Amino acid sequence: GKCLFSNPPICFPN
Repeated sequence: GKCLFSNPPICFPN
């Protein structure tokens, strides 16, 4: 569920 600010934003399955 955690999205990391990146492009494209890396949203982890958590």
